[PDB]
Amino acid sequence: MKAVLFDIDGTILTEEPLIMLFLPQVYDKLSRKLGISKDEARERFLSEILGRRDSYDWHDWNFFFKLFDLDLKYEELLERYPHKLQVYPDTIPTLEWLRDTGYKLGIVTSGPKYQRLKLKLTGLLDYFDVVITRDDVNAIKPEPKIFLYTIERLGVEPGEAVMVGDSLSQDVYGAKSVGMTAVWINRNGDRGYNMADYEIRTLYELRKILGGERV
Repeated sequence: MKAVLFDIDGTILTEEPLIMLFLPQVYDKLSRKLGISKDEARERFLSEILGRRDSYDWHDWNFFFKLFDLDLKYEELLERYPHKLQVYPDTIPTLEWLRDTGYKLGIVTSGPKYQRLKLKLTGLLDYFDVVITRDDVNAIKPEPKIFLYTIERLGVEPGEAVMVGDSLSQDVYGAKSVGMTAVWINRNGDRGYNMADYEIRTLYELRKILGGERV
């Protein structure tokens, strides 16, 4: 292998603490604007998210802010609360090891351009040779284009690339469909359906999968 490609959310970092922080503020502003309770505001907001699952806009917090005509921009939330972004303990030792061993490193995410800001604010950006988001290619996983465009910029063939992500449909199916090796990271004891070439609980397991030889 020559390159390892990564999803962001759930794979190298989580934005869950930030989400737990801003959602009450969304419900507050929704309650004010629409003249409903904060409980009803939560119901409507979460409903719309659930209703857009698997669509292009599903992965964009700004889509939902704008849907409800809120004066909220996720990029501003990110800049304001960058410590609420949590890097997994296994991430940086793995990125360092892959970089040291000679692998090209890519990001492939269905999230929009603020995904790149998340990497900058967590100090992860500089590890990667290429970062592709939905906004760069106007496509989401598992569309072949978002994968192919990434390995094209990395200068590698599909069969020389490994994809790591936590989504069976986006990451594993997406990567396998263009001829990549597909690794599923399963942090929460979920069901794998026998799909991925490898299943891991932690990014550290890549060392024994890839072996130690330089590339």
